[PDB]
Amino acid sequence: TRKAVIGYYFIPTNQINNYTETDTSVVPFPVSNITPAKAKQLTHINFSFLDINSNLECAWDPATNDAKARDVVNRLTALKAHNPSLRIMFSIGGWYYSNDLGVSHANYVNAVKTPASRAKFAQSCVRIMKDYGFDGVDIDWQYPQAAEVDGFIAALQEIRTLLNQQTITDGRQALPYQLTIAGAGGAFFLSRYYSKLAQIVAPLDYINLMTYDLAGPWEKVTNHQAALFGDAAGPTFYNALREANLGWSWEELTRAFPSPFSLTVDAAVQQHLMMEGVPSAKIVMGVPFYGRAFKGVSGGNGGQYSSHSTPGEDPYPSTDYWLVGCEECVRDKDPRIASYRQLEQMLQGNYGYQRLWNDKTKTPYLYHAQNGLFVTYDDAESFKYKAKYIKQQQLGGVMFWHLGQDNRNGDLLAALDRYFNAADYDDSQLDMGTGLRYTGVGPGNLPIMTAPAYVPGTTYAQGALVSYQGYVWQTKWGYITSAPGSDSAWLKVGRV
Ligand SMILES: CC(=O)N[C@@H]1[C@@H](O)[C@H](O[C@@H]2O[C@H](CO)[C@@H](O[C@@H]3O[C@H](CO)[C@@H](O[C@@H]4O[C@H](CO)[C@@H](O[C@@H]5O[C@H](CO)[C@@H](O)[C@H](O)[C@H]5NC(C)=O)[C@H](O)[C@H]4NC(C)=O)[C@H](O)[C@H]3NC(C)=O)[C@H](O)[C@H]2NC(C)=O)[C@@H](CO)O[C@H]1O
Repeated sequence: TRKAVIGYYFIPTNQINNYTETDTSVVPFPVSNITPAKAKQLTHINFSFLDINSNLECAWDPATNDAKARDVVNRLTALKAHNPSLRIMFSIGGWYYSNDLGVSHANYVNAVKTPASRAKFAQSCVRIMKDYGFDGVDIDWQYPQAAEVDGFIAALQEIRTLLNQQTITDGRQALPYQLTIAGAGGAFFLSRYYSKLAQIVAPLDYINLMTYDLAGPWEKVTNHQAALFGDAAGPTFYNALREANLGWSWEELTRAFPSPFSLTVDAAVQQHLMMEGVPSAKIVMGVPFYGRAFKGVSGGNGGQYSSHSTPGEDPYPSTDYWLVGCEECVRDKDPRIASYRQLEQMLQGNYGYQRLWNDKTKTPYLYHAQNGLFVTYDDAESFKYKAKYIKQQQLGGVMFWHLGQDNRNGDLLAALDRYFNAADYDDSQLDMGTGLRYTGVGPGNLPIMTAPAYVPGTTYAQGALVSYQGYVWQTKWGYITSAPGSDSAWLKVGRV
């Protein structure tokens, strides 16, 4: 089954409002950049972002010029003419609107509180989708808190129902309306709703893991923002998941959540697979189309794992644009972020950057010896490993933030498409390396194994193995006369 290639596409409100396909100083990446060939490399385009207003319904930003919005959306859905499998989805939320301190945060909390608020919010989603011509809904709330999860779950089940009804009413069985969400890609915030992952994923076609931003100015040691696998020399983190209200036993929590651990794309994907009820096919691995820059680093390991003096304030608080050769950083006023389109130009402008490669994490990085700078980003090369990882783990596909940041020839999107579908590309010999793998194992991804059926009346010694309820169980100590699961002495260690 074809791997999803989900491109979020962000156009700030004032760009909609001054939209033009002829002046990059105003709209850097207009829809015209997406040629028929590019439309064919995508399966989904997630227009970003819509919000949840004070009336607790899905709606465009208050300051949006509706005529221009519809014109831009129409330009996107017109791309469907070149690829019959393409879906233009819209995403609700995003960092700016929904974080704990976001401008619309309370609307998200309220929208999901009661059956009526949920019914009202859900219907507003379907109305917006039909009214503008979208093909599905992506919920990007970062992130409901533990108490808000049950309501959030109910709002998703409500949107699924309305959407499924709409697919029937519109004869869209050839391309059903879809529902997806963007999920945390790191243990830290994933722990808010982790215990109820199965219920959260059930109503979705995909869960887009934001497996990027794993590093940033908020961490004392510079690091790759999307390491595929871990590097023993890099930092490690407390496995917050071991504290989730899972109801598991110490042995289960320990085998499932080693701590500390390496914060990697691999860790997030495995953490999701460990949950019963979360099918690999619904998991989509996000990759970033931009890099993160740190200053005040020390040479030695090319800027990696070093202390730094990068401001963490959001937005950036200064006019000191220290990313050498980064024009894009000046107009957007932040030297800490740079689109891959710009990073590429920085590399060919003799600005003093050296491109390095970490064969453990399988990701590139820039180092500027003269000014002490370090940049972590992804490229066509790191995408090879991630694409193979996706195929190997049988994931749903890849997702990226965001289309508007690729170079003009669209090499990043092209590489992704190439690795999944080009008949002249073969990665059977691509060596995935020795970087650290997340070794956790849980209920949803136990090893297949065999054992003598459990025999009632039998006394089992320590470490004994038996089959029961379609699982293989192992005793934790001796003289076990109880049945598996029917006593704290047995550890479920395998399936079938
Ligand atoms: C005080 C302290 O040190 N606490 C830390 C704690 O901060 C650490 O957790 C990390 O927190 C940071 C925020 O402080 C998290 O950074 C988030 O990460 C989000 C993804 O998980 C990210 O949002 C998504 O990613 C896109 C790219 O960043 C977002 O794009 C942005 O959209 C804006 C409009 O909404 C637009 O204005 C911006 O220009 C745009 N940015 C870019 C690069 O284009 C997108 O909105 C969003 N959705 C999707 C689908 O991609 C946030 O942007 C980002 N915030 C900021 C300000 O950068 C980080 O993820 C947390 N880490 C982890 C592992 O969860 C914590 C652990 O490190 O330690 C504490 O001590």
